[PDB]
Amino acid sequence: PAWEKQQRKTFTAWCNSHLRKAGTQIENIEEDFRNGLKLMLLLEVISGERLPKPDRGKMRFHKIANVNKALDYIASKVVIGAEEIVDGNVKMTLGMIWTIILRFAIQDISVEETSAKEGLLLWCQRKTAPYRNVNIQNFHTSWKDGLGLCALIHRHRPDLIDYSKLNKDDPIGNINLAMEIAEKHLDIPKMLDAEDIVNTPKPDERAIMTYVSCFYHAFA
Repeated sequence: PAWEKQQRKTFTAWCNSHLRKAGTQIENIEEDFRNGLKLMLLLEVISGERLPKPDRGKMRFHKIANVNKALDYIASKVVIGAEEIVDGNVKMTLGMIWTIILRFAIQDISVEETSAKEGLLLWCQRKTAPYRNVNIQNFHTSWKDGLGLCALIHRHRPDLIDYSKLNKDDPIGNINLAMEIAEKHLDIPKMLDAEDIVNTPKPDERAIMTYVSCFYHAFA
């Protein structure tokens, strides 16, 4: 049930990490993409392609037309109705944004003949190989104690963190410490809530994949 809250936080932070490059931000993902304008902008920033010109009209049919420019573009890149987005359907909006994250942050990742989600997982497993207290098997329970994230940072930037000093006792601090370092030194905004991750039996993998993908791109 806490999945919506986790996706809202993380997907909003991810969107904002890109929209800032176009001079704007969103705040409330359940309403701020209704008119399609910032959704089109997001797609342009992350794809590097131009979309058709937006319609700044205020009525429903103007919004449908903008949202279609976005959905039709997405459909051209990936192997839902505009009304769902224009009507502020929360589940469908989060689903649409996951589609975008998966396509533009994750799909093109390729490591050892392994692509997309599976490729990002293999990369994480390769980079955390040296750490005996880490066992990445998935994008949920494997990341709960914060050591995985800390290890990703240490593997590339041992100047930024003393990994030996860490252990499983303080998962909340482990997660926050990684996020603080990433924000301060890797230009990666904080996209998770440490409390939610630790206190949920199975954290939301879409949220975790989103954040972890930012580390992949920072270090590539």
